Amino acid sequence: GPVPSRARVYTDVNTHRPREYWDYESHVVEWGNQDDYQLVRKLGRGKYSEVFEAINITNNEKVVVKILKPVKKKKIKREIKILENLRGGPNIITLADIVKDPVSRTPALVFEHVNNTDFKQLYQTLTDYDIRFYMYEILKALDYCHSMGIMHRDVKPHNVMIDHEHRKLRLIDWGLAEFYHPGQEYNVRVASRYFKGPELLVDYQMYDYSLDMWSLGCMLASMIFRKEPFFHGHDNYDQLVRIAKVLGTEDLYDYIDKYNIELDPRFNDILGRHSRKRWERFVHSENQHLVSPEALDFLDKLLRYDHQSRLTAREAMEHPYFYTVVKDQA
Ligand SMILES: O=C(CCC(=O)NCCc1ccc(Cl)c(Cl)c1)NCCCCNc1nc2cc(C(=O)O)ccc2c2cnccc12
Repeated sequence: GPVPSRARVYTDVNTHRPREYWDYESHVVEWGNQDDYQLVRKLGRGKYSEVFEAINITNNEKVVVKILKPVKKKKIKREIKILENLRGGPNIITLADIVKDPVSRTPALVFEHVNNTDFKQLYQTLTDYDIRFYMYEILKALDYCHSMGIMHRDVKPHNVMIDHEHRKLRLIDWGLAEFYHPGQEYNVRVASRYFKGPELLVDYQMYDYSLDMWSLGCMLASMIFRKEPFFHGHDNYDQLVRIAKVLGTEDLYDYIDKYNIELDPRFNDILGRHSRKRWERFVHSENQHLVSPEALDFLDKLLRYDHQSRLTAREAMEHPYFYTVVKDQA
């Protein structure tokens, strides 16, 4: 069978916690009344949720209401308990209330509101400093939740709020987040295609926090090269082909052989033979102003087949790419 794997940081933090910290299936939820909040308008819809701007009528504060589409009650307790465990952590969205509509009885989460910016205008004026500043802020949120025994598993642009007038960032949607336990085998059908780590695409199930750091590397690559998404695959299998055409196929096959992964019979005939590309091949006149040796060095250290050899959140925050943003934060 497959060769085991353990996270090389924060490996046992959940085992040293009280059982109730991670045993979310027995978390008792106190359901308030959604009639404390008046919905203003729809902000988005997903597989697992519809999200609304709303007003807290008690104090007129703008707020956000996520009405959960019908999932296993388990998964709702999971998201609540993760949100409750991370409350007050750096750049993690704050859960404000837990309610049920009194007529429909369906469960919903109330979150803090973030005054987002025109992202269309943001990505057309992005500076090199902006990318380094907000990458750093996302890393603060990942290192914290990782240190708290929790993988986000759905890191992607849609899940980063930014109030640029206030340089304020929040990591949202913890509905796929999960507790890390050494030796546990997780569902690979998580995250969005363009950000899925190779471990998800080859059905390696004993993955860990390092899955988030792949996803972060996909974000980095699309920003600095102005190509979104960076790996644009038609399906899950063509997703690994897109990656193979860049990271190369020697390395992917060492990865398979190292963890003794049984590769799908579909993949043999489509992965081919491909050289590892030099990152220069994705630089051009319209994106060079965001590319630098340190940027590329940091990106290359995030996008590794082998989850174990990618940078940890904390290692990432010590990379030279962030030297000037760390300085200015003092
Ligand atoms: O607008 C976007 C595009 C997000 C985007 O492109 N960002 C910039 C990426 C980026 C750019 C530059 C850099 Cl340099 C980097 Cl690194 C990254 N997506 C949101 C649509 C859904 C509805 N929005 C709200 N959903 C919530 C969901 C929850 C939850 O489920 O927990 C909690 C709270 C909220 C919430 C709170 N306040 C306001 C709105 C919402």
